[PDB]
Amino acid sequence: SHMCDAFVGTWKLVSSENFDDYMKEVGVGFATRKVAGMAKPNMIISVNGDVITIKSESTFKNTEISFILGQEFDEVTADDRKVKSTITLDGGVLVHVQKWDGKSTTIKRKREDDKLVVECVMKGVTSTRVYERA
Ligand SMILES: O=C(O)[C@H]1[C@@H]2C=C[C@@]3(CN(CCc4ccccc4)C(=O)[C@@H]13)O2
Repeated sequence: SHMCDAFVGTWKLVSSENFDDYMKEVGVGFATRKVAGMAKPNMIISVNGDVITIKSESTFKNTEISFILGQEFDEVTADDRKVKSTITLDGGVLVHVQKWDGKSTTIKRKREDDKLVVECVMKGVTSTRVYERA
C-alpha cells in the first residue's frame, strides 16, 4: 500500500458550492460556465508505481492527467487553458497548482469520512466540490 491509497477509486460529484464564481475568477466565459456548471463528473483516480492518473468523465468534457508527485507537467484544462501543473502531497492532501499567463490557481483534494472533498481557490474565491464513491 502506498501514497494515495485512500484516493484511489471511482467517485461521483454530489455537490458544488461557489463554482460559477470560481470559474469567473479563473476567466471562464459565460457559455462555458453555464454548461460546465451542470456537469456531475465521474472522477477515476488510479496509481501504477509512481504514476498517478486522474480521469474526469462527464457530458461537458472527458479529461485525463497522469503525473509523478512534485514533477511539473503540461495540462490543457477543460476550459482550454494551457497551464503548467504541479501536484504534491502535503500532509495527506493532494495539492494541485496550475500556472498560466502569470496567474495561479490551487486545487486541493482531501479524504474526509467517506467523501473526497475538493477545494478550488483563485485569488480570494473558493469553491468546494464534494464527491462520493460511485
Ligand atoms: O475537480 C473538480 O471538481 C474541479 C477542479 C477545478 C476545476 C476542475 C476540472 N474538473 C474536471 C473537468 C470539468 C470542469 C468543469 C466542469 C466539469 C468537468 C472538475 O471537475 C473541476 O478540477
